[PDB]
Amino acid sequence: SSGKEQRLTSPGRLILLCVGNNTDVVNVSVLCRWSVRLSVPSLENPEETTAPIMTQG
Amino acid sequence: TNDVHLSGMSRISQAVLPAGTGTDGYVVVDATIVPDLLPRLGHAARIFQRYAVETLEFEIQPMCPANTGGGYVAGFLPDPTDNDHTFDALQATRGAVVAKWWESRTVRPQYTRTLLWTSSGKEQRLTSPGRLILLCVGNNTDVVNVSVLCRWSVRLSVPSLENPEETTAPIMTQGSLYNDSLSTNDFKSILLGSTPLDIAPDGAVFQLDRPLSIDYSLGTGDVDRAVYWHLKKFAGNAGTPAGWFRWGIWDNFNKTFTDGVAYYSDEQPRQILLPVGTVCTRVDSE
Amino acid sequence: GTNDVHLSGMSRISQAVLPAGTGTDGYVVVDATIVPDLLPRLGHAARIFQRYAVETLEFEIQPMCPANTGGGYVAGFLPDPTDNDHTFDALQATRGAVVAKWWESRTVRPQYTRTLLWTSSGKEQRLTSPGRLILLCVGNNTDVVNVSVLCRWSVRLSVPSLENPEETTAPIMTQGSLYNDSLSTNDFKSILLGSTPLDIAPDGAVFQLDRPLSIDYSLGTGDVDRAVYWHLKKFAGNAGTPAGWFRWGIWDNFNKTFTDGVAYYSDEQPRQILLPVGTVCTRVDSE
Amino acid sequence: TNDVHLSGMSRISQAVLPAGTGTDGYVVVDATIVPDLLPRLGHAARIFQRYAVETLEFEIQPMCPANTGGGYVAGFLPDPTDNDHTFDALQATRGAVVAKWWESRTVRPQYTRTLLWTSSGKEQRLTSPGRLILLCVGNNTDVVNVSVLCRWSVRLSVPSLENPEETTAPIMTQGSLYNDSLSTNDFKSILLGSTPLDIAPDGAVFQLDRPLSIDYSLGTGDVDRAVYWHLKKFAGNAGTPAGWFRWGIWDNFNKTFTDGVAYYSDEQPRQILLPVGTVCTRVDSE
Amino acid sequence: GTNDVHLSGMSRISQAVLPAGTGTDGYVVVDATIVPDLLPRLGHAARIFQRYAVETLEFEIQPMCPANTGGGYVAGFLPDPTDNDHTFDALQATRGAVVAKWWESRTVRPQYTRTLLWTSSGKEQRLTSPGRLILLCVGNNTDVVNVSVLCRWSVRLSVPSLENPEETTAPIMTQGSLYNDSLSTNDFKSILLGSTPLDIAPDGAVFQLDRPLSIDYSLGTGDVDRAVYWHLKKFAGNAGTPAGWFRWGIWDNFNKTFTDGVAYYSDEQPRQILLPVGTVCTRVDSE
Amino acid sequence: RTDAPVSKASTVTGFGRGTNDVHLSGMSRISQAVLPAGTGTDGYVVVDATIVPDLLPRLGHAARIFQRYAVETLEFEIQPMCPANTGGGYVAGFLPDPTDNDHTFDALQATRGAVVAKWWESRTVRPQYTRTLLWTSSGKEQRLTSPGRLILLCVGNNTDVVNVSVLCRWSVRLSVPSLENPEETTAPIMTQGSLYNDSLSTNDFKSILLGSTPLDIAPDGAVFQLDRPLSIDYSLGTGDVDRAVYWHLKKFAGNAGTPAGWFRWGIWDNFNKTFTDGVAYYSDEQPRQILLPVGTVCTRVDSE
Ligand SMILES: [Ca+2]
Ligand SMILES: [Ca+2]
Ligand SMILES: [Ca+2]
Ligand SMILES: [Ca+2]
Ligand SMILES: [Ca+2]
Ligand SMILES: [Ca+2]
Repeated sequence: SSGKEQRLTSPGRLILLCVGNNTDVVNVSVLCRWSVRLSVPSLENPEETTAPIMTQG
Repeated sequence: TNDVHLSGMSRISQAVLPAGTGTDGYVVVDATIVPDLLPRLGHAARIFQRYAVETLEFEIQPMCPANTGGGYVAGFLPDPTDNDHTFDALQATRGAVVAKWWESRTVRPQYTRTLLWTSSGKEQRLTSPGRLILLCVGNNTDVVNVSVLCRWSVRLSVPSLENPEETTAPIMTQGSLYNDSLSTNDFKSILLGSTPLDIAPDGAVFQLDRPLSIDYSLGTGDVDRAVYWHLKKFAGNAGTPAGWFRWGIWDNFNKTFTDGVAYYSDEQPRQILLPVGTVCTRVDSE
Repeated sequence: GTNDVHLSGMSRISQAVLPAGTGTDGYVVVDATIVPDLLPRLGHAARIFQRYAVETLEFEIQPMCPANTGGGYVAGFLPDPTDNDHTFDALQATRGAVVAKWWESRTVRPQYTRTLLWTSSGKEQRLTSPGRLILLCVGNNTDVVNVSVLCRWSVRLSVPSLENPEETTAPIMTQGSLYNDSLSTNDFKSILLGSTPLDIAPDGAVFQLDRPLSIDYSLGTGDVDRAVYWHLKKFAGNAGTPAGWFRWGIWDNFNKTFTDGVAYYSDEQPRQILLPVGTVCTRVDSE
Repeated sequence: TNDVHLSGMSRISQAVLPAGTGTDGYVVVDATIVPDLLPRLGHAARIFQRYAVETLEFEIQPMCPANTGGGYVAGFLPDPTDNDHTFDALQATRGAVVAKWWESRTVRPQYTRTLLWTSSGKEQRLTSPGRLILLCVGNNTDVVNVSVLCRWSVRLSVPSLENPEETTAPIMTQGSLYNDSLSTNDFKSILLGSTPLDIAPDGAVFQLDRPLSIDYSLGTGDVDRAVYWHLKKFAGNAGTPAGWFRWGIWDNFNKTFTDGVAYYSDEQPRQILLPVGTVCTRVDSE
Repeated sequence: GTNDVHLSGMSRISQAVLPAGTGTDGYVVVDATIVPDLLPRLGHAARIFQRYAVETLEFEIQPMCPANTGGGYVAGFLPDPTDNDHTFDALQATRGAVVAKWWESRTVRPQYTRTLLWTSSGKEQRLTSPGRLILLCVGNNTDVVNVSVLCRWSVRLSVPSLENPEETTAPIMTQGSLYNDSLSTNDFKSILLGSTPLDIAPDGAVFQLDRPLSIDYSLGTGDVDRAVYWHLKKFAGNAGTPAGWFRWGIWDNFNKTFTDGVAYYSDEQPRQILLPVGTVCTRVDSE
Repeated sequence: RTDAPVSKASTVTGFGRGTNDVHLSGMSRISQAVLPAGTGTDGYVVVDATIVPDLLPRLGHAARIFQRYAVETLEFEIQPMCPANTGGGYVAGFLPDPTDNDHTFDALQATRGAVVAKWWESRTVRPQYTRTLLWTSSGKEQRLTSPGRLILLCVGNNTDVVNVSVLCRWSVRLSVPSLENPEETTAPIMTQGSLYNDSLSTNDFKSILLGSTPLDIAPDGAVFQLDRPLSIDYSLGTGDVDRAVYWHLKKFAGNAGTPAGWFRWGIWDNFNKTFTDGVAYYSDEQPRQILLPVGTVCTRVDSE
């Protein structure tokens, strides 16, 4: 369930930046291979499970 | 060591649900667990900043005649953030129990068991191990006077002196307040969808984390806008059991409430004033 | 030495000057909320890693004044950073708390819970800060006291990162209710909020709010409109009012500059609270 | 102990050498190794006075299409004093590498491994273990955007607070400035023969360790002499890629530049103004 | 006992007197760059050997003043002799650094890297000096403070030599830019450079420069010539200007005497810097 | 059977793997003097040689391939040639600081190894030296490129001509592989004499005036460069006093009448390896000026 502090619901974020100027079209895809263990039994409505987003403008 | 262990058994809360009121789903206690709510621990917590839960059990204790023939479900939800009182949510928890109104039962929850703070803060996952909800499962035939007891043991860690108006649990709205639901000076508590607010005594004062905007007029056909951050509970009675809230100004030094400006509705567009998830701390002394 | 380092140092936390006779029982002389940035050598290290955990804290008071001054103070470390109760009894409750004469240095040696913290500030503050050192008077000071507070610290920095110099300063909770009675058309007094971090903030400073500042205005025509501002800017106080004043408006962010954008209307309105106790004022300006 | 070990990987520098520019010899990065240049270490060094190098490797990382068909040579010269960017000088060092522009390579230098200072000083053999130079070996067909990465570990020794304008590496001139090469108000950066100066951003201010003498006139046919110690870089563009320098006065308190007097040439004898080996520290904040 | 000796002693580094009310936050009261000669018993030993390495350093502050004085100071040992940043925060960063009231003696106990040094001074100064002790104010001093700074040292002298008494004194880096606006025809103010070693240097003193002092002049005829001087001489300051003044010219070296050789022209010229920040002024006079 | 790529990969294999160390040794004459009878008054500093690979010829060349060197053994021999009836005395010793400029009998005897003897006897000076690793390329600090200097002073007055020769027997280990141009491998030299603009000629000046034992016995056509600028007072030709700034000198050989020689200022154009001469000094009623102060560092820049 999402909360007020994000440091508690996400382990961090994956960012990818350009390093030069591409001469051509670039088709990048970024795959995450995960394994995780779910600990506590409960029923959480899908409205609260979403991640919060901060504007930067 | 500097740490202090403390254990006791204490009434978390007591509801009376009268004859015939109440129907499957009807939330009859919704209590966010924090030391203030646990009587003897209440005072111990006022001394340190940090507590950690060592043991927690709730013993349900309902009082009615043997022929009462209703029912309840109880349980403990570990997420003080999770705001979902449905039976399905409860039945999903560990500890959860069901019984007839005349039967006591003991819920044995699973809880955080880690180091928490005594005084309230932004993220309330650090102030509480969870919350206990008890609901109706049928229609109660008779008056039941349910008293839920909690046997608890805790570890208190760093010494401190704590402001008692800070120790209280923040209450969250469950329902939106629309501008078209305001009376001239007040509105019905039930709109906010919150049992703890609905049962907060007469004269409780609450500060909001979101502004309450009140459109008013000088009486010239001219609409103006005011802002308020405080509400006062005006007690509920048989006709309006949830009671009412007046907006206004809380003076924190003098500890006094002043009612705010009258609402004037004049062909305004539909608006959301207090969205669901508005937070409401008790700021008045107890 | 890839991920963990121990650093120790000591560093000035804050300096205050009490004019003669200023201050009284309970006058708050310094409320310093702790964060790696505020302590100088450390702040550089906390920019390298994004996690830190405190291992020793100690504060030395070192107030300087003549031997005759004869007022008093009390200092302590208050481990909740959330805790805004600045009463004497609540300060003396803190472990290590010391009370002495203005011409006596002392050393407060507290206990803290030694959790892992974050360097970059986020929403919940008990995850970015071990607490806040408070110092307050206990009598009238007879002479000018130029008090410096030092902090001896050792700390363990943990996760390699490179932070941006903007996110590191910790926000400020307002302590007092700002009524609209107290407004002036261009600006308002700092002391009204009652937060000593705001009261001391240097001029040309800009603070973003978490709640909206609602400004009344009119171009003319005897007509009252209503406007909204999320920012504040500090304009330095003068001997008459040391508090300083706050001017609202617009902090263009791409710009790197403030625009006052303040219009007010003083009229017969019903008394209102624009920015209530608990309003969170983050420092947004250039650094 | 009081000593602090620190390790990381960090971009030492990044050049773009565009299409067709650049020819065997063309120095594309010349970076004097000091902690300021290494980003994360940059901040750690601002705290102590002394650092010592434990490990150093540079990983070259060029970015271009596979068909680029130029080439480079890289290496690490251990003498921060030695001022010789030729291929032959590089090929003599240990670690040195050569490759096509599309290939990354890792230079493994040998370095002092002894105790050095964080802040700059007269003898720069105590501030730096050496310098890495990367040159062209052919003519590059395409745009290459080379990003040279350095994996480093160091030991930092005595705590201190360091003025950041002092931490920077002094740049040395490679070519003499002659009086007859001055324009009325400026001169071309390329004359000084220094890549780090040539690529220093617009508005960089530098102090010289040698006086810049400017002959001027009042406009009476009377030649007079002025002295200046500061230069301001005015950015280079496609027409003049090295850019230009104006002499003048740097005000250290206000952190401002004032342009100096115009140069007047009037049948003067040949003169050397700024001999090769003139030292040029960055004084302006970054 | 042919080559190595241990010596320990303690010795006065410097004395300063602050007139009443002189000094303010950050006023630099004493900047003493350490060298065997400055410490008296040692200086005699360092004449015998040509290599020395420091094993313990400790400074005791001992300022003398009335109990009421009530300003403050901060003192520390700054191990780079090259470091010219004299800010408070930069001094408090130094290990062992102490802050106290003007009527409190203190002891600064630092860490130093304990390298082998040279006794005879040469170009790079981090090979002749372990660093420099700095002391500066932290408030306005109410009374006259007559501060003495002591230094307790133990050191290891290593290579047998016999030095000449002229090479042993360490040179001085100028801190401030000397504009030609500030010139007077016969002399200039010492405070403009901002180097406390220069500001304090006793009169009749002679200092050679590493950069050229460019003096404008004219015999007459409304004609501006240009001249060059490498030297300076100190002429004592007076209560009105404590800084003192510097008079350029010629230090005949066979002579053992100064010759002013100063000519100036004050005219409409474009503002210039004759001696910029970092100018090295070596003490050349007789000893 | 491999496919055709867009680009093959580099195959530049053995690169950056050059020979690393070399021990190397020999014995080299480090100076020679001849003193006619009257000269050689007590204390006359007959010799003063700052030790640097370049002074030891064979070594000097090897040193242009490595960046460091460290001394493994040194001794000096003294070996004056003169007959038994010469009644003068000398004193030699190696000063382990290359910067130390005070040459007194007292300051030598103080040095470990130092020797004292009448002119007709040979002597070996077994000195004390750093045995750490210095640099081959010259630098700003001398303490880092030289282990010290060997000085030899007269002790009485020679009755007769003295033919002293001073040989240095060395062994050294060269540490770091690199390529160092012969311009930077030269040793810097400090003047010990002020140059006044009253003591001048239109285009040159005396070398004894600078008061430096090296610059005195420096060779012909030898272009130098300075750290400090030189101020030359020239003219437009209207009785006008203008100012000129030159950085470079040129050595011209000396005489039996003028032991040391001349020094013509000018311009060392390094791009093209040539030397222009400096403008006609304007003699004038100009205030007395020290053009180059005591301690001016002069570093040789022309091709060696
Ligand atoms: Ca949940
Ligand atoms: Ca608390
Ligand atoms: Ca972070
Ligand atoms: Ca330093
Ligand atoms: Ca010496
Ligand atoms: Ca070299």
